Amino acid sequence: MYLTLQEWNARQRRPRSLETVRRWVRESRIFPPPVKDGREYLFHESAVKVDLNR
Amino acid sequence: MYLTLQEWNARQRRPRSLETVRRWVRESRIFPPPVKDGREYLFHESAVKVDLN
Amino acid sequence: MYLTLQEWNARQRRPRSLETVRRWVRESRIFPPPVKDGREYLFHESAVKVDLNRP
DNA sequence: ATATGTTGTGTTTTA
DNA sequence: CAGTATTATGTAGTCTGTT
DNA sequence: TAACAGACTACATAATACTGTAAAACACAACATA
Repeated sequence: MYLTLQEWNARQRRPRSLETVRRWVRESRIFPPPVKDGREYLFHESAVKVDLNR
Repeated sequence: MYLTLQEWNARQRRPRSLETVRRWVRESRIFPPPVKDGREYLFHESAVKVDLN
Repeated sequence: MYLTLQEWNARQRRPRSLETVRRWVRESRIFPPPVKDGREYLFHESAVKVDLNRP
C-alpha cells in the first residue's frame, strides 16, 4: 500500500517538517523514490531514508 | 519508539551535560547503541550506560 | 465487468474528483481508454492512469 | 588521576 | 523557519448531447 | 421530457519547487577541577 508524504512522515522514527521530507525526495534520499501522483507524492509503505552509523 | 538524547538523559538517575552523553555515544558506552537520525541521536528507552574493559 | 468512471476512480490509490478523471480521459491519460456507452464512459478493470511524456 | 563540565570553533541537518 | 513561484487538482457555472 | 454524464471555461486551492536565513545537534579540542 502507498502513503502520502504526511502519512509516511508520521510513521518514521521521528517525524520532521513536511518541507524537510520534500527536500529529501528532491535530493533522492528516499528508496524507492516516490512518485508525484498529480500534485502529491506517493510513498510505498516500505520506503526509507538511507543513512550510516553503528 | 525512541527517545532523543535529551529525553533519554532526563530519565537517568543522574542527568549529565549534553557533551558528556555525546562522549558516551562516541566511546560506545551506551548499549544498545543509539542510531543517528538526521542531526540527532535516538536512544532506545531502556538503553543503559555501560563501561567495558 | 467494465467499470463506470466513478467505480474506476474509486479503486485507484488516490481517488479524485470526477471532473479531474474526465480531464484525464480527454487527455488520453487512461490506458486502455474508456469506451462510450450511451451517456457514460466505461473502463477496463485493469485500466490505469499513465503518463505519456518522457522527461 | 580521571571523569566531568565549561568554553569555543566548525560541519551538517533541520526549521 | 519565511517568502515567492509553479502546476495539478478542486470547484462552480453554463452548455451539449443522450435516454 | 427530466435526469444525466460529460465538454468547456474561469477561477481558487493545495502540494510542491525553489531560495534564503537562523539555529539545533553534534564532533572536536583545550582547559579547569572536584
